[PDB]
Amino acid sequence: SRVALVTGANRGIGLAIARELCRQFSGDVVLTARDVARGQAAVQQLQAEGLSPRFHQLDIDDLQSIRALRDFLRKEYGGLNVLVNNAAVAFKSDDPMPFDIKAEMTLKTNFFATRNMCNELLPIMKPHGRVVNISSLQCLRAFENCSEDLQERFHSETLTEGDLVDLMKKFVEDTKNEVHEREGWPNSPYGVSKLGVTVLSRILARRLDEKRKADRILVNACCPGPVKTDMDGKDSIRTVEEGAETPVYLALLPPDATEPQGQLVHDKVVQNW
Ligand SMILES: NC(=O)c1ccc[n+]([C@@H]2O[C@H](COP(=O)([O-])OP(=O)(O)OC[C@H]3O[C@@H](n4cnc5c(N)ncnc54)[C@H](OP(=O)(O)O)[C@@H]3O)[C@@H](O)[C@H]2O)c1
Repeated sequence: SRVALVTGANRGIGLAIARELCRQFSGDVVLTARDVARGQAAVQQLQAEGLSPRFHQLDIDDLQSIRALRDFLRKEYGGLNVLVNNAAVAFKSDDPMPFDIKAEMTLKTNFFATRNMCNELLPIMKPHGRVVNISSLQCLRAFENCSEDLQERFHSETLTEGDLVDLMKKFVEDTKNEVHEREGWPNSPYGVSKLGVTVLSRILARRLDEKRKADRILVNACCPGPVKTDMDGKDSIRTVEEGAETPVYLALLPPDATEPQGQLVHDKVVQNW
């Protein structure tokens, strides 16, 4: 009857979150991935541990994919109890691309797709459900690197979803027109995308409080914390599993909790910016 779901869950922190929900969540866990071969291999890996996740395909950049997942969840469970929006991209210099494309493709997944996930799936969230949007502490650095005018816009409690969408869209356009510095933006498309995820989280919490406060749904943004690099350049496995701690905490907040709501959370603590 109850069901939790994780996006981008075939490797990294998303896989660690899917594992921990299998251990800690009272209900089914749906591991999702855009690459079905990768997703099913991850499911088999957790099965080899003795766990029982379910699989569903999900590419958050594909609206038909989001809606197929939505339909599956309504049919099988009558909705959703826990949503962890973990899927993200960050393009390094080994993936050479012009800056305006880097900006466009980073915001496409991290912000616009995450937003589409929230809008398609929030209506099917059950009472006392939780939404966890994986952001990054880089979003703070990005905020600090905005002009004062932009900071005031992102910081304001009255900012609407539409205002936010338009600002994110503006970043991308400004990069296409080669004016993003003049316009007060920082240089990190990843940081800007995560700022968007953070602010979207505040907005979705206001919206839930407005339209359905008695459902007691909690939406928070989450920084899984600095991860540490190993000798071979990879994220060390322990710190990757440690990275699941705050997301899982936020996913499993007891039914009576009224806080954190719409907050940015790192190591179980609210980040004030
Ligand atoms: N690791 C860190 O140092 C760190 C620190 C702070 C915050 N974070 C955040 O924590 C989250 C997980 O990070 P990670 O380091 O574990 O990431 P990762 O190892 O790079 O894996 C990202 C996951 O997201 C998936 N993904 C990318 N685009 C997708 C799409 N369009 N649809 C569905 N899935 C998609 C990937 O699928 P494929 O395998 O098919 O690529 C993969 O499963 C991210 O939100 C990241 O921004 C990470």
